[PDB]
Amino acid sequence: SMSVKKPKRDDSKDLALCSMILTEMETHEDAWPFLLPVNLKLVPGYKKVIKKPMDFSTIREKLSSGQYPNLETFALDVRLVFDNCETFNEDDSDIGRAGHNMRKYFEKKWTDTFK
Repeated sequence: SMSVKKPKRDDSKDLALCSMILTEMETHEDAWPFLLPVNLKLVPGYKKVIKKPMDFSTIREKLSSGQYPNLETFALDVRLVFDNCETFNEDDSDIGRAGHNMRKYFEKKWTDTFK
């Protein structure tokens, strides 16, 4: 509350560390469905159904330009990529499996770097 604060957690390395995670997600062999925005002219139903499209290149641009206020807003966009994937793709598809794999990969790196 006013003039009452928990001890200050060092957040000075968060930007660098989220960049490193994002690099590791970019270079994963199952990243290909997620590297670029889904083409809303060429994929029927995407535009109407997926209200907030997100992809790794869009996260990279937001990261590089100071549009994440804190590490939690960064994680929310990463998770959004996988939540969108599950909304649109059957579990038993190459893309559906890719999304589950990448979400696992992310959540481990997140826990190991920050928890």
